[PDB]
Amino acid sequence: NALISRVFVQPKGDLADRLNSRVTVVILAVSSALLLSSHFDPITCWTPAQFNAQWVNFVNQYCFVHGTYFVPLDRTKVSIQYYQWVPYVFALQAFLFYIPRFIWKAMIAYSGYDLAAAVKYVDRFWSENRDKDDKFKTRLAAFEGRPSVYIWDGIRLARKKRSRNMALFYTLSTVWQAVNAWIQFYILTQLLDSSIYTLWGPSILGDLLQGNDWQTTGHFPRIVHCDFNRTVLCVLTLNIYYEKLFIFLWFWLVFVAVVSTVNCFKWIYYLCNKTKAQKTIKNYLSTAPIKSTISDDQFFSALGEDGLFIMDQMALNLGDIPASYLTISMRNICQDFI
Amino acid sequence: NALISRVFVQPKGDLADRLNSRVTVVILAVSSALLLSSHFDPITCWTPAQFNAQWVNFVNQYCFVHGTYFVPLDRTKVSIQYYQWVPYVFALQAFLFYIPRFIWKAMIAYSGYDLAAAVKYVDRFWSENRDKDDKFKTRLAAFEGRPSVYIWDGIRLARKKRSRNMALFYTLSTVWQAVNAWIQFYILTQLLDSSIYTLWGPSILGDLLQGNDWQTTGHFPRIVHCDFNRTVLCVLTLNIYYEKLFIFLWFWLVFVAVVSTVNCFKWIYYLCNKTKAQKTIKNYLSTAPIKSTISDDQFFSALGEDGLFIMDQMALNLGDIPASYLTISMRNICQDFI
Amino acid sequence: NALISRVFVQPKGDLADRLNSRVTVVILAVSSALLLSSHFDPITCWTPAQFNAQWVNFVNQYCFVHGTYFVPLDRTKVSIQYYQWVPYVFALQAFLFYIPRFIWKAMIAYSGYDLAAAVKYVDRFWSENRDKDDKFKTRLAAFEGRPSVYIWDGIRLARKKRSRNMALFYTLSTVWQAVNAWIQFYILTQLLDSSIYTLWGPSILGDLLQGNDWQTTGHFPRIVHCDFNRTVLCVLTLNIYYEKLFIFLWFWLVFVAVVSTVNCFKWIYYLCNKTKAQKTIKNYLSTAPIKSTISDDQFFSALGEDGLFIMDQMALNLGDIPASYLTISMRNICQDFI
Amino acid sequence: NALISRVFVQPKGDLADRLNSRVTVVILAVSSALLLSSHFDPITCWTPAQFNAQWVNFVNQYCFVHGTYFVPLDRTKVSIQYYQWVPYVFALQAFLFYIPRFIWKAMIAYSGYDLAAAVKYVDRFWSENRDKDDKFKTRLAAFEGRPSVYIWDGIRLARKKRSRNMALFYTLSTVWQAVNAWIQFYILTQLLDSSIYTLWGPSILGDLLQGNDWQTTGHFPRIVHCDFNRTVLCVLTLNIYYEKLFIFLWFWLVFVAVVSTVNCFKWIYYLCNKTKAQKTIKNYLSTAPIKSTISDDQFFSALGEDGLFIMDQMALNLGDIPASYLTISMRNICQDFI
Amino acid sequence: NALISRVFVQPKGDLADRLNSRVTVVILAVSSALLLSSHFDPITCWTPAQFNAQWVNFVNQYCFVHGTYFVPLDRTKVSIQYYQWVPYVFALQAFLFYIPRFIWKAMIAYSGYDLAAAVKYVDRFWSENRDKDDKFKTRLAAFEGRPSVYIWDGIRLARKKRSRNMALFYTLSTVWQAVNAWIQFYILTQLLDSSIYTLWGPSILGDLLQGNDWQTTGHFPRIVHCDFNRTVLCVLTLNIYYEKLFIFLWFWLVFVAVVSTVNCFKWIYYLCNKTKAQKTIKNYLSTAPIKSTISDDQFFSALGEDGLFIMDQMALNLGDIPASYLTISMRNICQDFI
Amino acid sequence: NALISRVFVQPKGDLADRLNSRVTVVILAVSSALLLSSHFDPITCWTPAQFNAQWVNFVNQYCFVHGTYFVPLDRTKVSIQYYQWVPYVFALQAFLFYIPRFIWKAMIAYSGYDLAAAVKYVDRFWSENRDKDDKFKTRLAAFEGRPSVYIWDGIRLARKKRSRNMALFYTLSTVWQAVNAWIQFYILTQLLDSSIYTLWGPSILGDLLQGNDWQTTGHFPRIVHCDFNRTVLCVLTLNIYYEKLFIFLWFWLVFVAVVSTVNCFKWIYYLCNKTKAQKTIKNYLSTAPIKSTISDDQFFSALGEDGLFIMDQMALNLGDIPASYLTISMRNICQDFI
Repeated sequence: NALISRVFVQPKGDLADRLNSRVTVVILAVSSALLLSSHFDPITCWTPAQFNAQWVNFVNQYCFVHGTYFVPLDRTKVSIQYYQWVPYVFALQAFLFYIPRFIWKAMIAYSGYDLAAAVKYVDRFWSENRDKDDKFKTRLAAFEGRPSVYIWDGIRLARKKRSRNMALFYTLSTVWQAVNAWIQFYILTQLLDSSIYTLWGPSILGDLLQGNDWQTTGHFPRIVHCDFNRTVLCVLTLNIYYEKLFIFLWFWLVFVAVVSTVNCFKWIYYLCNKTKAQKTIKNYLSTAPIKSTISDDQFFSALGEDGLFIMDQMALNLGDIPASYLTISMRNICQDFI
Repeated sequence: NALISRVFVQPKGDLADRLNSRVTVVILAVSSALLLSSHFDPITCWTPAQFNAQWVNFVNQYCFVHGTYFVPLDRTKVSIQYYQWVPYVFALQAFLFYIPRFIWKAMIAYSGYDLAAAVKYVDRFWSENRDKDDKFKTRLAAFEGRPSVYIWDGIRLARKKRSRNMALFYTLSTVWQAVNAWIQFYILTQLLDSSIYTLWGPSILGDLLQGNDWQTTGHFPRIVHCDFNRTVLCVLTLNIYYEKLFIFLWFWLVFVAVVSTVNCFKWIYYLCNKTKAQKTIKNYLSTAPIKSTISDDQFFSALGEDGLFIMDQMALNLGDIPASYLTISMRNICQDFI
Repeated sequence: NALISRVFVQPKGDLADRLNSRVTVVILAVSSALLLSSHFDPITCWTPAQFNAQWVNFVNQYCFVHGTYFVPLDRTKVSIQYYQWVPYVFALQAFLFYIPRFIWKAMIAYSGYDLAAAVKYVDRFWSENRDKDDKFKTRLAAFEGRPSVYIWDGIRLARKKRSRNMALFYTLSTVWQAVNAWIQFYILTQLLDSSIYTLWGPSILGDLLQGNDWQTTGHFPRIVHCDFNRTVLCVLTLNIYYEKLFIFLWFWLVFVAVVSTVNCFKWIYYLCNKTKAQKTIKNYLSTAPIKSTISDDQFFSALGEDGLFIMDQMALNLGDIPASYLTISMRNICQDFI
Repeated sequence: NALISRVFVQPKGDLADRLNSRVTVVILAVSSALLLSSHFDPITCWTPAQFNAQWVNFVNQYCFVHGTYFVPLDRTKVSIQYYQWVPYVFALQAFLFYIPRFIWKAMIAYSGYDLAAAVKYVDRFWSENRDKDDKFKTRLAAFEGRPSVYIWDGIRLARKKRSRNMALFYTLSTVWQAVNAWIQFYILTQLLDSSIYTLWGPSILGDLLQGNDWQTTGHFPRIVHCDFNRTVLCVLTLNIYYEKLFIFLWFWLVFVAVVSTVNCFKWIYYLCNKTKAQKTIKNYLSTAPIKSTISDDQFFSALGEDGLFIMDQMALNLGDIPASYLTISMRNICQDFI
Repeated sequence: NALISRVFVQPKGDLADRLNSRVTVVILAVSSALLLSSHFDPITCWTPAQFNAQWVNFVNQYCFVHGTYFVPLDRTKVSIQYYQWVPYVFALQAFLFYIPRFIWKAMIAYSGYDLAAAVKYVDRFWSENRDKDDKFKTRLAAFEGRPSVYIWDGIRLARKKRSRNMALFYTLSTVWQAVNAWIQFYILTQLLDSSIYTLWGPSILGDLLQGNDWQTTGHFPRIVHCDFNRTVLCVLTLNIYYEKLFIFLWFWLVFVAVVSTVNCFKWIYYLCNKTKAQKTIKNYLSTAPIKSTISDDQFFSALGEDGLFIMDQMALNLGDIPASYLTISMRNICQDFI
Repeated sequence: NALISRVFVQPKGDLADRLNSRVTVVILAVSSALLLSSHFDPITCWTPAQFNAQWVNFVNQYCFVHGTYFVPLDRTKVSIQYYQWVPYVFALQAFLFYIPRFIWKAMIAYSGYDLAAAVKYVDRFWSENRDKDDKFKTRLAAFEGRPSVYIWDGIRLARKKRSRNMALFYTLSTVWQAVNAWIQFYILTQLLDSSIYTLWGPSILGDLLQGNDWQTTGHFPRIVHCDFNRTVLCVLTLNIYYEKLFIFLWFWLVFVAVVSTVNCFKWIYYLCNKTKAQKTIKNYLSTAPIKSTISDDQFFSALGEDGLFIMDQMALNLGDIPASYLTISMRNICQDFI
């Protein structure tokens, strides 16, 4: 519960359902650690001649490492062996699922504007004096003094260092996310042999919901024979788990794809439109009863390079009410800039 | 006790008996984790020829994975095999029971008004200065200053973002809840074979309360034979649990349905009536001895879009006394809005 | 989790992806501790004559310590023995990966200016009064009083003790880092025999993705024979792990090289250019609206010996916003020095 | 992790790489505790007649305690027995490595001036009011009042008790350190027999990097015979560790010697020169812009007996910046002494 | 680690290397608890007739409790039996080593002046206001007010109760310490038989460093025969420890003697001289620049009965600087006494 | 370590070496719990016919519960059986050793003056404001106000309730203590048979220090025969402990007697003399330089009934300095009483 906490609870990225990669890592790591641990008896074999308890402890290993085969109980083309495949390809899947978070962190470090620190700053500020009755009716000026100047200084200091298209870097991160999810699903498809039957939810379920476990479908057995060179049959207790999770995992994996690529398009149409991207800010700026000097045009031209993305991240992490105040205050203070 | 706490105690949704899904998840997960753990000897078989202690450790597995059959002790149509069925279909039931909470959270995030944060805010406010003697006779103005403005700013900021029918989203969540419960019950009905006898509380109990365990009812055995191809009988110690909980679980499961669909209708009649939906608010507004300027008509027209649902959620979570104050104060401050 | 915390979380060096050595140490130590612990049955052998359970517990050891051999199942040149090699050469790799951090710490102690203490000082200062509203509009003078004088006194006190080329010592540390990484990769290449086949990612993968496990590629077996002098075959359960991580580790190891040598060049071009090295400082000094007396020429001539490197370390560890203030203040106070 | 903490983390001696003795103690104690614990099967023997499981549990002990021998597989002069030697001589090495710290502590107690208390005092003082903004511009007078008078009173009180050559006692401690390291290395050289081959890194490695494990080099075997009086062979699983650490330890041990004797010379040239020993103090005294009354000659004649060594210890433990202040203040206050 | 802490860390007697008794207790208790615990197989015997696993579990006990004998492998005079001797005589040694601390505590309680309380009082006082800047320039008067009056009241109150020769009681305690150490060493000498060979470091080492383990020296065997009445040989795995610590312990034990008897003489010459006993006090009283009224003669005549010993204990426990202040203040206040 | 703490550390009775009963309870309880736990194999027997591993597990019990006998190896009068005796008579000894503390507590509760509460009160008072510099020069009046009035009110309130001879009750408790110790020693003497040899330190040691273990002294054997009715010998591994502690315990037990009866006489001579009982008080009252009005005669006549014993208890628990103040203050305030 400590490593899962290290990967899930302790780091704070509250992205829009992009904690699905962070939870997929946990799911696949749990699977890969619970499979090869052998439920601490994967396979047990029987040769009806004699058993000095030292034949069995060896022939088990032999039929495990050396491939087995299967025949319908009534031709040996079905040579089932995917035990050197799965319990490690799953860990590899977990690692390739975690990669894009590292890519995005490194990319934001290259962009030159530490976003996580700014989010945490506005967060502990909004949680520090949300309860001060005295500093609540001066709420606008309150947000004007302390944090707004900080965010603005960060903007000034980043604008001169490779930070005018941070949204471009982010949308590249998310398109990488989507392509990664599709590649993981495709690899899962060809996991068994890519020449013997390939698995996927609907077909295997529909077959399984007609009473076709293995005695009539052949594929996916649980009683397999292994030869011996100088035939012995045995029960393969592990297959009773694999399919009973492949049918699950497959479905779930598809879900991730469907929830990532869509999240890609929302983050590309944005980069294409640039006239409805400013809709949330233009909405926030219609709540202050001051309307003093600045028009939203010059405000955006002084802000619209990167400030839009940072304001979106603020509105996504902190909520909305503690973001409208921030943006209206940043409009108030943006006097001596443009 | 840590994961059950993660799922039950730590997140705070105090909905009206909709913690029944949150407790059903725990019940079914405990069942599915205690079954396949094998009470850490599911089945033990006996072939009265010889026992080198290496026949038994294998024939157990063989008769477990390969289906068995049963005959009344006096024809082989009863081929009992539901061990690849239950201990995983239960975990799947648990997951589909947990889904609707995720649906509702995502839906409220799409609606554009973080309700949980608002509830927690009014909660820690009402628990902060419930004990301040000085700020208790100024109770009305107290609720007027700090939290009422917050809730109202949230309303203003959400009204311009896809939030005018939050009650519609919520009633869709609850109708999904009801349909989900009925589907889980139906799946439980067809769990054994859907062609061999199907189970349900009253019949199996009435049969069990006449002395019809298996020696005369046939179905649900505990001493079954398994063949062997190149017959051996054995005791099936697991069946002594399954029915002894199916009779229970079934009943309990029905309960959930009966307590969810009714909770659906209460949350649909509401959406249909819109003249008794305002009854709690109209009742609260008959306790302040001020009756200053606003009539309940204009107050509702400025509020009745979403404010009704949020006030109901407040009255449901925080109690009632710390909600009448909130609503009377929100009426007091609603001067410069409509 | 305590020793990994001692090596990773507790000491605070936040260098630019030079925590890759600090994480490689953990990876290789985990590998070397999980291999020789024998997954607490590396090899199990079978001599089809008799087994009093005291032949096996000895012949295992004999075939383990004494080298085995392998033949394709259809000449004995393949004498596989790398069990006295790997699980200790990995620990040695971990130690040689950790060395450069020790080299750099000793080198900075010889240079005569404790950098870690200065970083921690500016850190706890910037985290002490980042929240003081009163001492935030006096931010420039705030950084002028307390920490700037400290950093400047350190500069004065080090300038007279073998500290004018601290950047030279650091770039020597990083070139040692790069050469070390390349040497570790090269040693990994020749790990098996350097006369029998040598391993490397692309070839072994491409062979493994055509169905060439060992039955047709010969090398990397899992069923090997061992002789006996006064032949017995056996299964080598350990090989099913080694390759399944060598293919991984190899790749990862290459990554380190590619991410270290590049980090070397960035830290050499710097030492060669000395006109774009001053780019970050010249950028920071274009944000204060004072422009009082000092030109960047004399400022650098009073600072450019070591101050550049220390300012870079500050900007790298603390972020950027709490570094522009530091450097602009150090320019403000640098009146009575040159 | 508690005893290692007692010996390493809890006592605070931060000497210049003389924590190498403190870490060598840990290394050798870990080795000596992990060897004789038998990796909780050092040796297992085989007599191909019969095995009632009570011959083996005894003949193991017999061939372990009674010496074995070895012959190249093709004369009995190689009688390998170093199991009564190593796992205890290592603990003895650890103890003799720890001795010099005890010698130095007792010697400083005999000198009559508790140095550790003075260091801890200036440390908690410099860490108490390093953050007081008010008591930072009065920094010189601050160090003048509280701690400087303490150090000076200690000097006065020790000068009349066998403390005028504390540096002599310290350099004797360090020359003992060096001689001890060389003696430990020499003992390690003659550890096997001093008549049979003696081990040392380069030769044994160069032989091991040509494929000369034992089948052709004879020495260092792993399959040895033991006789029996009223021959049985056996595998010696322990040798697969010994060399695989002797090659390591040897190297590391040499390192200590090379890093101690050099540290001796730096601490003897000092005692010989007495004109560059005062270089750090003469450097510190060129940073205060006061230059009031005292010349460095009379200051040293009032201080140069022991104060030099104590100032060096301060500069070594606390850093440098909190030592220049101390020494300049001690010069300021040294008015009414000489 | 709790009982060792109870005996070592928790009680605070910081005597001059008289913590050697306190650490010897721990050493010998660890030895006596690790020996008779049998390394949780002391002796294992072999009778080459038959082994039903119930002969061995009994003949072991028989040859253990009943004495064995030894013959050089080529007369039975060497009847080795010291297993009923050592692992309990060691615990007895530990107890007799701890006794003198109890003697000294009881003796100081009979003397009528609780010294430990006075030491702890001056300790927590000197550690309370060592950091008060305000109460540091008034240091002399500070020590004059609070603690000096306490120590003086204790002196007054003890002088009338059997306390004028507390130093005599203490030197009796230390001479008992020395005699006890010599008696423990002598008992260790005669531990084996006092008629068969007696052990002592130099001879047994010099013999062991010539290759004389037992095959040629006879004494100290590890393969011994035991008879049986109505001969069976066996390996004595315990002897491989005993000598390998006797050689150590012996040496260490001698050390204690050499460090205790010398500590006796320093504490007797004192009691004999009474003119250099006052040297530390006469030295302390040459550091105050007041020299007001009292000469050291009358001061001693008012103090020199017991105050000398208490001042020595203070200077030994608390250090020296917080003792010179105490004694100079006690001279200042000693006006209205003599 | 929790029950030993409950009996030793947590309750605070610091009587003059009457913590010897409190530590004897622990010693004897540890012995009685470590004996009958069988060092978790007390006796193991051998019948040289056959051993199906089910004869031994029963004949052990038979020869254990049924008495054995012993013959010198060369008449059966020595029928050794004290295993139903010791490991429970020791626990009974522990209980009878603890009784007198209960007797004394009940007796002080019957006397009508809670002494423990008064001691704890003066203790936390003297430890509360021992460090208040301000309330230290007013020390006499300080003790006059708060605690002295409390002790005096307790005296007043007890004098009218069966409390004029509390010293008589206490000396009865201590004479019971002494008689109890002598009875425990006597019972230990007759522990074996009272007709067969009785044990006591000097004789058994002197015999054991001449080489008379059992082969020539007969008594105290370790190899005993047991008959069988429808002879088998066996080793009695438990005797190797019993004597090896009886020789110890005996000695220690004598010590308690010698240290208790003497403590009885000191507490009887007191009750007989009543003119040197007042010596400590008359000594304390010669330290205040006031000598105002009261003579020690009338003071004692107003106090000497019970106050003497309570003052002694104070001086014994709290030390002496915080008792002279108490008694001089109680003399000061004793104006309006007699």
